Amino acid sequence: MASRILLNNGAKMPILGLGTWKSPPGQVTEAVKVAIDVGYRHIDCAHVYQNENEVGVAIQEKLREQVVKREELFIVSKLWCTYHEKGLVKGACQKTLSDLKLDYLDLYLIHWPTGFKPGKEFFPLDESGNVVPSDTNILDTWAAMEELVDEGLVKAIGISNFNHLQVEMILNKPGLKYKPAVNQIECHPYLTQEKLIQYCQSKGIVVTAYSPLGSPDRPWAKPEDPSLLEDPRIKAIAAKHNKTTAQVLIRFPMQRNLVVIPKSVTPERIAENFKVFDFELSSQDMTTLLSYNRNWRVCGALSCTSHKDYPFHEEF
Ligand SMILES: NC(=O)c1ccc[n+]([C@@H]2O[C@H](COP(=O)([O-])OP(=O)(O)OC[C@H]3O[C@@H](n4cnc5c(N)ncnc54)[C@H](OP(=O)(O)O)[C@@H]3O)[C@@H](O)[C@H]2O)c1
Repeated sequence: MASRILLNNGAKMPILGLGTWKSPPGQVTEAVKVAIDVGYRHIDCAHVYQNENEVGVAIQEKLREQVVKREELFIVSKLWCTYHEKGLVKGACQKTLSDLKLDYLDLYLIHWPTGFKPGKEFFPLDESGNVVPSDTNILDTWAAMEELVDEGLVKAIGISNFNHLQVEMILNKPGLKYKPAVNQIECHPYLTQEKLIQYCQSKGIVVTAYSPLGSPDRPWAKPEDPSLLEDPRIKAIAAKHNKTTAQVLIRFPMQRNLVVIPKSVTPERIAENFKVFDFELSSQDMTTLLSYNRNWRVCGALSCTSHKDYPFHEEF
């Protein structure tokens, strides 16, 4: 298992990164510092997470300490839904760059295909509780992302939470200048994503798997929800390999040629989660884990189900 995957912009991306959604601002600086110290070279960020300044403190301190060089890091962020307008994209990117203490991003993603009305609120509501859309179509947002490449602010651009028809719309865009490098989607044994993964891979788009552990700290968790980390069937595979359940859940997407971004703010778990390059799941293990699919989503964007670009009505 090599540590990096080649993107269609010619750059290499580390297949293991550190997630930062829900990482508290008072803990994420140390989390990122520890991650870099124990070998992580890829950090997954977003403006909507409200902690990029604190992530950036860690990155800058490790660059200053010469623990790593900037060229060895792969920093990802995402354009939030209230910035899909062409006149807002550059400023949104530049705010993320300023907060992260960077001159460029390695990868910048459209966070969701759904654009929302600009303003201070990340989920602007009408008086009846619906999210207020933007009129800007995703192809125009894509053109604005392409401009960021041509201005030197980002090395690669991509998408997140796009269904296969939405990926295809980007690939079929009149005058397309840069293909998406990555589609970042939820993926784990309860949401295995065979169809969308094969489509993206067949087009040279690398897939990143988010919520690989089933996001046990998601805000809307209910006790009756299925739990990957507690599933006896997955625990049994881990025991057979003398690894933790989390380590199996991280290795699983790696063996599907995916990038994976487990989140932790716990130093011991950050280190544990990186120790996944020294064992192999068998083909039988892989097929067994795939068999657990139940189309269960951590992130359903449940307030956006009437948005014209809501991604999860389509089968895939
Ligand atoms: N593009 C998108 O729309 C999108 C959506 C969701 C997620 N993401 C990205 O993907 C990342 C990962 O997804 P996620 O944050 O939803 O969840 P996740 O990585 O599946 O799970 C994180 C949870 O697992 C715990 N954990 C981590 N390592 C563990 C271990 N070895 N043993 C036991 N528990 C462990 C963490 O606890 P502690 O932190 O307390 O250790 C935290 O509660 C996000 O942080 C974000 O960067 C992107």
